[PDB]
Amino acid sequence: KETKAFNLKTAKGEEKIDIPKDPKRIVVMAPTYAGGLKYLDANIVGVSDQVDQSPVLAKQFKDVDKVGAEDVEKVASLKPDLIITYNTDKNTDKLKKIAPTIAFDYAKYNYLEQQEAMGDIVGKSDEVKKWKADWEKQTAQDSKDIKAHLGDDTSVTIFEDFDKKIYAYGKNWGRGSEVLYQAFGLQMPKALDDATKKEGWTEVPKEEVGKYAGDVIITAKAKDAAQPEFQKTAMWQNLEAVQNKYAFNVDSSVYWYNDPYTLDVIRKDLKKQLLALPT
Ligand SMILES: [Cl-]
Ligand SMILES: [Cl-]
Ligand SMILES: [Cl-]
Ligand SMILES: [Cl-]
Ligand SMILES: [Cl-]
Ligand SMILES: [Cl-]
Ligand SMILES: [Cl-]
Ligand SMILES: [Cl-]
Repeated sequence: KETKAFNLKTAKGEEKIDIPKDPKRIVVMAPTYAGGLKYLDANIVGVSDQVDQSPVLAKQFKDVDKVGAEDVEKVASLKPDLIITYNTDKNTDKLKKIAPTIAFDYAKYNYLEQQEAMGDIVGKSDEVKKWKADWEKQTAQDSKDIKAHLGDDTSVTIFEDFDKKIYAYGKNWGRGSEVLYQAFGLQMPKALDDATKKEGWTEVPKEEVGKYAGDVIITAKAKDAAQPEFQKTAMWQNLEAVQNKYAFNVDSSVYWYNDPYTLDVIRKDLKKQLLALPT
């Protein structure tokens, strides 16, 4: 079948990967890219079973075969003509034997560039252009509405409570970061910027939560989890955001991703909760 070169951004620059001109049987092992390809009605025949842990993505993949993270034999059984994964995938060499494989270095694409790459893969760059323009126009208005309510210089911090540890995020690591820092243009506290610049995110020792706190503090957590321990302390209660009642929780399983489906949901939810402040 006809091929085309997909130009993958990597540490080494650009890596040309020959893929089908029109991919007919895509297996998406990296859930980051699943929503975006689905949004573009890509020919997906297998998807990481991780999508089922997001309420947003689960409803979009009900009739697609689910694949275990290391189940190479499942991937092979689906007879893919294209495989999408992360460069962290231990099995990349095995996957390349099955089909053309794009193992994304996630951090090389911001969330809009990422969806543009999905458009390039499936030959729907026009659709992405329209989606992008609509997204920028909507979130530009959202930004004005939110900054008018809270203040133009409003900063925000995203914590995630996960497996009894605390994480904080840079501007493009999901958990609402793309919407908050890029689309809405809210500020990131300097200390948090510095702590997340190199890797895009960081674990936060529990004693250091206050060092990274901004005007607004958003905690991503599981709906079925009890209150995080770090929200109980005197340190927490004395944060200006917490005193101003500018602190709220969001559903981490909804907020993990940065695909167009997740983006629509989190844009709406974040705008609602920000405009409802103070709590
Ligand atoms: Cl062909
Ligand atoms: Cl090439
Ligand atoms: Cl070739
Ligand atoms: Cl073709
Ligand atoms: Cl730290
Ligand atoms: Cl700790
Ligand atoms: Cl400790
Ligand atoms: Cl320290």
